[PDB]
Amino acid sequence: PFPLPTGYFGIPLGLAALSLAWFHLENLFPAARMVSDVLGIVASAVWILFILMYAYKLRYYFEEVRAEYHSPVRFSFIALIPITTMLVGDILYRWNPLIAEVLIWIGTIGQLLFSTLRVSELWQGGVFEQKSTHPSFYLPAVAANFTSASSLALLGYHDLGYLFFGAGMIAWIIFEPVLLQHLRISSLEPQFRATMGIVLAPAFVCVSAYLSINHGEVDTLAKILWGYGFLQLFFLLRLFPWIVEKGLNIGLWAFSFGLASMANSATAFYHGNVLQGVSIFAFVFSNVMIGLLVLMTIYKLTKGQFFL
Amino acid sequence: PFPLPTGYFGIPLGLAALSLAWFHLENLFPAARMVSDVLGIVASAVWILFILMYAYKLRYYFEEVRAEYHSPVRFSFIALIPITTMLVGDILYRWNPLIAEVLIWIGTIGQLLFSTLRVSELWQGGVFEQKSTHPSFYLPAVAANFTSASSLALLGYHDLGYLFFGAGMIAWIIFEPVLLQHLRISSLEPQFRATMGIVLAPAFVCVSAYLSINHGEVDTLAKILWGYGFLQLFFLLRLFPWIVEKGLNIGLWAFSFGLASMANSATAFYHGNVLQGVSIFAFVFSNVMIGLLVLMTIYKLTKGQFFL
Amino acid sequence: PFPLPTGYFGIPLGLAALSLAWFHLENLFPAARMVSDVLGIVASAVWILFILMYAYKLRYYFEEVRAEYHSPVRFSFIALIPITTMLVGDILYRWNPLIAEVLIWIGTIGQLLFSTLRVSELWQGGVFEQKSTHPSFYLPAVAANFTSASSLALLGYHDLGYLFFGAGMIAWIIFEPVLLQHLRISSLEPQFRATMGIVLAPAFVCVSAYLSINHGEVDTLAKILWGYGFLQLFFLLRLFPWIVEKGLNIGLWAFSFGLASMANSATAFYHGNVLQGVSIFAFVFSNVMIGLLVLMTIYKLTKGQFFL
Repeated sequence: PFPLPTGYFGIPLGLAALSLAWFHLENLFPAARMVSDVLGIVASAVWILFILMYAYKLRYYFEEVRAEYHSPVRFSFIALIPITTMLVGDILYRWNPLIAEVLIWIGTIGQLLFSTLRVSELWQGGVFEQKSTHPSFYLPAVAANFTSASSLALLGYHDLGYLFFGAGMIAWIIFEPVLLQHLRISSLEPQFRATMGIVLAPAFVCVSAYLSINHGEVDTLAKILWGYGFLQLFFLLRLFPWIVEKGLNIGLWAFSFGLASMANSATAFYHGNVLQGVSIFAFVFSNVMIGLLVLMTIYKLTKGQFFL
Repeated sequence: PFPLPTGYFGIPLGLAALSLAWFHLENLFPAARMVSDVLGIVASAVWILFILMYAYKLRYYFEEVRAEYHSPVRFSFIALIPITTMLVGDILYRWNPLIAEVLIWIGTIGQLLFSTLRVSELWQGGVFEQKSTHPSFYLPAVAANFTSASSLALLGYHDLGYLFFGAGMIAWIIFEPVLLQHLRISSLEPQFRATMGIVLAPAFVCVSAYLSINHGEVDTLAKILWGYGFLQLFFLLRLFPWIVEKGLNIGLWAFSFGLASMANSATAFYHGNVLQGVSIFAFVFSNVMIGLLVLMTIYKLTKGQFFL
Repeated sequence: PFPLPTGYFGIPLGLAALSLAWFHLENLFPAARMVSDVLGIVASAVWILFILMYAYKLRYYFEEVRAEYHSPVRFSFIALIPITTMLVGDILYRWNPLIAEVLIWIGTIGQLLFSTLRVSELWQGGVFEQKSTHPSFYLPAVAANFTSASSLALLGYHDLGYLFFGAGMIAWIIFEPVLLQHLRISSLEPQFRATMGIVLAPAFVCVSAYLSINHGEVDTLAKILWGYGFLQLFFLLRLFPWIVEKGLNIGLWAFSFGLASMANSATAFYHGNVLQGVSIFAFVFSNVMIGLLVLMTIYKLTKGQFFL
């Protein structure tokens, strides 16, 4: 069993996203920039390591890669590989814009090709099942598009950013209804319950991407997106004891992405002087939660129960 | 069986909402203000009575309250208790702003807490069933958020109003697909058919809330919301003979809310000189329908077919 | 069995829509106007012929008309009759505005009445089944509303156009979730697979209607709509070998509508200097695909495989 679960790519993801959030506090709080760099740096480091390990998985464990790619539920986790890359590229845009652009384009093309080749195959049916409607399905169809849009906007391709952001947003709106209906009816097996954190991502990631493409302007759409994001955040906070029914696990990093985005957009909402108190609370809460996740990850690594 | 069905809270609700609509005609038609007050007054009175009776239900019929709260379908009707309260507070804002603000905040906190504790609990699964997808589910997740947004906007907290309005709008867009699919597939049981009126509420209530948050400015979003609201209104008018297949009943008050909002937004569309003829038609039709509902309720009360 | 399958109305539709697209290149490429006229003319002619045939079907094959109207899946194809009419009227607006207005109003009233009488009937349940969720359901509830909105905007009733466009857009985003879930779960029978082309229509048609109601202004909404439309175009391009698994057929004209709109909106995006390269690519691709469809139709007609 390849010691590298694909979902672990959420570790370099949530950190990387969080780094970007701190990057938006460069002017207001100088130390923030330093902090961001640290996150960025470590995130990049971790990402690179995972990529290497994943490369190994492809060379000597290709049967597992094929099995997960053809699976109707696990394939979505592969979408973490391009997403993180884009985010990592975004980080590297602060030092080497050329390498950042190359990574962003590679990740965008990769995620678009993956979604076209796999998310579109599900329409053929016969492999996807009503029990395969999971939050992780957001990653290829929703999260990847938002990440591509934000990364392209950071490069300056604002129109292409609008295109990718709209694709991701409408895909989110089109998938979430059936996902929530499935959760209400059948809910989710305990071992996938951690992935419920992904349900938090679309509402916030979206606005973050939006706030990255429209030059950080706070308008009605961003406020609406925060409305729904906070609704989902309260819903998941209520369910958190149920999510960890069998105890804490690395899968909780599924939350981090959304939480990270909740920080990112918060910075914008602080810059635009729109709900400054709520923005401060969201930023502090996201940082605290991601710090607790990092501490839990360090404890798991120390105890030796991090790799499967 | 406590003589007080929770759905009866739609009576003080539909009137109260309608009152607010008339309050928007104070400048254009002085007598309108007087009419609004009457509605407001009576609505408030009715609400208070029901609250008292509901308190009785809590003190001496707590088993029924627990049963309805734990039910996957009836719990939604409890959301009428905060909603109505908020609306009543809105009315009181024309006389005592402080009491109105206190009531609005109490109702907003109550509905948010109820949605967090219960609507998010359905994601645990095992109690919600495919046959429990009813229009009444709009009340906790959709109607409550729109009412809170409108009330907060009336108080002046416009940004928090956008947050709540967006939460409600996205929740509506996310729940309506599965609800309409269930209605198409499985025929709603006759005794629940009256609740089909709630399907009319989100399309109009939404825009009303929007028109209360953006200072009554008529833009593309409001026109789109009326587009879908009129589509649903025609759809339900076609189905009305089927909705009352087994005869008229107090449950038809489920329509009133939406109809009331149909009047409210209409006033704004009349002020903005956008579709003045359609605005007049919508206002007159909603007022006539609510008047017929009031006459039917009076007839039921006189005939002793109002209370269980 | 009547010789003109209702779905064949997509032939005069797809051409007609395409004609409108070319009509937007009158100022930039004079020959374009001529080309548009040609298409318009032929489209109109074809439409008229089909109308006559359908009249015949009503006079001497009313049993088949009743069967298709009462069917939960085939009824949607009847919605092509008003839609096409409206489009034909649009074409005639370049020569005789009065006849164009009469046709547009007749088509709008007809499609609205049809959707009210039938699409709202499905809510009763017992006739619509989970296996009856097909892309063709877009035609009465979504495509008709967008076509009516665009036609009314062309006449100058921009507010009524906004109403119809919003109705269509909200119906689209409320139906597509369950449709895509059904496609993922239960697939689609091969003889209906061609109708999956309709899945391409709403993302593009929508924006086209929008770009026809807002005077061709390119804003965030249109770019988002293209984002989703291009996502769907890629998804369907990937599936095209599977869509024609049993071979090419006239049903592929289901694509043309969407493709036609993809050209139409493209012209607007070219005028607004927004993604000019992508606009040119989309226009050329739509024209090439519709030309291939026309060639295939001519080949089928010559070989005698066109009429059933």
